[PDB]
Amino acid sequence: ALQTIINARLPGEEGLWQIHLQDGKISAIDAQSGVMPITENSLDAEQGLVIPPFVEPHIHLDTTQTAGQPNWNQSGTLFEGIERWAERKALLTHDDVKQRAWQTLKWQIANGIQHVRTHVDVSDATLTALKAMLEVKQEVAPWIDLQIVAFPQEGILSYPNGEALLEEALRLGADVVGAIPHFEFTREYGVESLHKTFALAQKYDRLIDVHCDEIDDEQSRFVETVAALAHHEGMGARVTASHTTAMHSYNGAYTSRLFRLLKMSGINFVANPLVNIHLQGRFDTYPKRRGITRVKEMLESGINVCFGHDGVFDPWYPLGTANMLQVLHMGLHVCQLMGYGQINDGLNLITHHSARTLNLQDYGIAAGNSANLIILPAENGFDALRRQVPVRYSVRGGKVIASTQPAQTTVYLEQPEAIDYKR
Amino acid sequence: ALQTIINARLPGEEGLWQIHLQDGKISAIDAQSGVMPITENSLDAEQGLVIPPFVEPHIHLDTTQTAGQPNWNQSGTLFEGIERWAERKALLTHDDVKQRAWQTLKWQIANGIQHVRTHVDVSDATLTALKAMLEVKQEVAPWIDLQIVAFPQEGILSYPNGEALLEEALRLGADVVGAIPHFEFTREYGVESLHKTFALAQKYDRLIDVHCDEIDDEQSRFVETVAALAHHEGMGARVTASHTTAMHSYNGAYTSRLFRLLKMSGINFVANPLVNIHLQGRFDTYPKRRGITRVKEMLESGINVCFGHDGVFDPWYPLGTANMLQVLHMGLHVCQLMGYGQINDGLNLITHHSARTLNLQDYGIAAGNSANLIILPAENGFDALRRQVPVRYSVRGGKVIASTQPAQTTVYLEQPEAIDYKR
Ligand SMILES: [Fe+3]
Ligand SMILES: [Fe+3]
Ligand SMILES: [Mg+2]
Ligand SMILES: [Mg+2]
Repeated sequence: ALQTIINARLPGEEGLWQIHLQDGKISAIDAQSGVMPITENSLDAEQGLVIPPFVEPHIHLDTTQTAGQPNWNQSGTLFEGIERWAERKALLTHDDVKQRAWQTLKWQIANGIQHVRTHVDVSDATLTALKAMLEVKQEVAPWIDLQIVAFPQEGILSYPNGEALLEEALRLGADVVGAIPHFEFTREYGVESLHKTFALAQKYDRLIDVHCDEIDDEQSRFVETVAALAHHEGMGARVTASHTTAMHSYNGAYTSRLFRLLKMSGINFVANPLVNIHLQGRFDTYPKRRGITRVKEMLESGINVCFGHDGVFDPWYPLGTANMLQVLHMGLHVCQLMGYGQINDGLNLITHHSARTLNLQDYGIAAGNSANLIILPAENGFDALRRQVPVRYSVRGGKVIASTQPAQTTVYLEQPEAIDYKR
Repeated sequence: ALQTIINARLPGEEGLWQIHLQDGKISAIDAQSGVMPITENSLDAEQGLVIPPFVEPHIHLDTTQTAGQPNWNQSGTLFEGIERWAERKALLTHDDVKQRAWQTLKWQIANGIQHVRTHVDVSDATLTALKAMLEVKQEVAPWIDLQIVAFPQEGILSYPNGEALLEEALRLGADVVGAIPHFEFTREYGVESLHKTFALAQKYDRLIDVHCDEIDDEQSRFVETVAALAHHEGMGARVTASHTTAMHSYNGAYTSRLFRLLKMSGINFVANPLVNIHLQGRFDTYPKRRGITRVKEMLESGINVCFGHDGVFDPWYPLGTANMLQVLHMGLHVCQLMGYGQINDGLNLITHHSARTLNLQDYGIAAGNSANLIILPAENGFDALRRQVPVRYSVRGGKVIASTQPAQTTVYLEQPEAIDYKR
């Protein structure tokens, strides 16, 4: 079994490092003064970057892989997506959900993602997708720690037996309580739904992840209730507000007042760049707003924010290969986090910040932690992002669970020349 | 030498096709009723997509590869970019320009780009970068047909001897006359600069490519003069308006009136998604506009529009690997061209539409044309875009000038499994 990871670069650290492994855990981390020779039981990072696993804090594995079945969304609109999904009703079965979820999960494993939080629609009396996902969670456990959010897609108070179904999902094992206040019939139902969500989270000792203010409505401010209730219960770490795209449209004065509460509350924020740029701003003509939450300001204020892919190859987001560096690339551009350091530190948005969002207790390259880490064939975060590098090796429990042999490009000039896109 | 390309898929066509080659040209194109066997002198597209070469209609090879030299742009702003570039003055020499231009050109060759239009700053009495680029043009000719735009970066009327230098650049061989009306001191200088630009283009029989209205100013309407002068001279095909980001902020009534002229004029438009999303909207707080020109509406109106990378690894755009599918990916998202067909037809924005913009006379998979084509290991444009596939083979004059052996990804579950990110 692997005993050491050598010649590793670490974000924010100078030089090369050696990571000693023992019994599936990291036993020690020592600096090197030069390049170490490879040997049996040693995985050579070859001066590449070693980081804890990529994390997917927000994805919908119950709808993934269905784009084009039976028809494609030609307009690319949310409205048509709903219609196209409805046309696939007959195919939505236990086995179908498991098959599609597993397909995307395999892409995630290949992409060095070892932690995934999937929302699952529980506005379904049969709870078909949930029962399927609970089995998938057990099956994929050796490679990915999957969290399931009981997501009341049609509302808690605005859907028949919505609250009862949400609680049933928790009784069946869902890890996180979801909500969607801006989709409830009224602002009052929205606020009330959050009180019910928090009550359930405290009753069952579960995390919370709200689809919060995902709308270009400057009056959608459910985020303040999410943060206030978290602060009141002293449970910020266990709470997440997903999307908050409405924040992109708030006036600056309210946002400034709100930020004090956001920081004090300690709650987490998830932005989903690929989907947000696609679905937001659809009611604008020109100019058209970007519609992503205030990521840059959150980072400047020390508020934990991270990036999710949200949808993969489905009616609402037709693209994706479940690649976090791709999600990061889009987020850095749309959020204008384009300074060298901002780009280089970008990896935090798809690693450490996301681990905090999932309230992970065993994450990071540190002595005592499980030997879960990935190797990127790049010098630093900037380089990894610029070249959209694959994951050379993914290690879990001290064992390699995925590897990618990089593409080899050659140009035939007066003589053949290898091209690696580095200067 | 290669005599045939077999098992090729073609955009907009059903089935597989065989492309016969002779004397460096395409002699015939025949449909296949099934898969053909490989053989000596046959390049197997393996049911991948075959298209004419990718095109880079707008890049600055004189500034490429300088990011971080001597210091990095930490804010990521245009302002700091100017300062960082100024700090590298001592390194700007003939050989330096040639070295950096060639580095990016090699990345472009590796990425199946056989046609490139580079702007070169001619607001320099020594015309250092231009003299260097003219040599590069000759040197890279076997692999890339390079067009040079004499770009008066500091203005024609607003810079000492600006007009004389612009004309000198044409007398030295620049292929295209550039301008930048919104950067001139006054609106009047802006309009006058365009009359001078058109007069020079007609005097020397050159193309025109104006950095046009690249500013979030709803009053920057130099595009109407570019189109009107083109229509008056009956030279629309030879004219291009780059950027036109101001159009993102125009009221709809003026835009509707303007579009009639744009269509009648026949001029070309270049949008630069990666840079536009980064540099535009910088004076907005929240909400923040996207700042890309009206690509979707242009396509719906039959106005030729295409995508350029603009900057690669420089003070103003720190990222990039000169990859057109990456540029396309950003453009489809920001312009909300996310319907299945819109994404699939996206390849036109980086192939045929760009060829028209460069006024290319030998481009396309058609009998009689030079055997210049590339092979993508994908089923169609949608698939190529979604998976960000590399160029498997680039063929020029019937000879392979670049090839990429795809990355190989494996996940180790109960058994090893190859992952290709296809469902
Ligand atoms: Fe979601
Ligand atoms: Fe430019
Ligand atoms: Mg959603
Ligand atoms: Mg520019």
